[PDB]
Amino acid sequence: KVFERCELARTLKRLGMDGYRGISLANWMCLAKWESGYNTRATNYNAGDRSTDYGIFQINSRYWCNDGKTPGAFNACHLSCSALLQDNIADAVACAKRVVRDPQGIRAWVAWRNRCQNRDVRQYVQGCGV
Repeated sequence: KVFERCELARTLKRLGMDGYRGISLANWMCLAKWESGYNTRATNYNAGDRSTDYGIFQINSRYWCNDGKTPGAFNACHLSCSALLQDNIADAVACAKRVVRDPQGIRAWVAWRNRCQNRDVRQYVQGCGV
């Protein structure tokens, strides 16, 4: 599914993402925007290290989900990477929360540092009623 901006903002809020571990909804929106264009079936194989990024937040298989084909990987979210390719983002949200419980927080995603960190992200949630 390709979410529309405000539709996604409310979906995330409903799933408890607003201010989760101090991360505003606008930040999560900026992440999803740059990671996948709000696309849940988005995928990216990393030929360099044999891992694959999955879903709306482009979560990596080396440490977060199991796809069975990434060498010496871990499954911190205890989910099949397939769960991150669903139209329903509940599982992706649970995993995204798992990611930020670690030291780096929202900084785990380099795209966030590149396109959201120290930026004006107010625009991502404006007019959405969140």
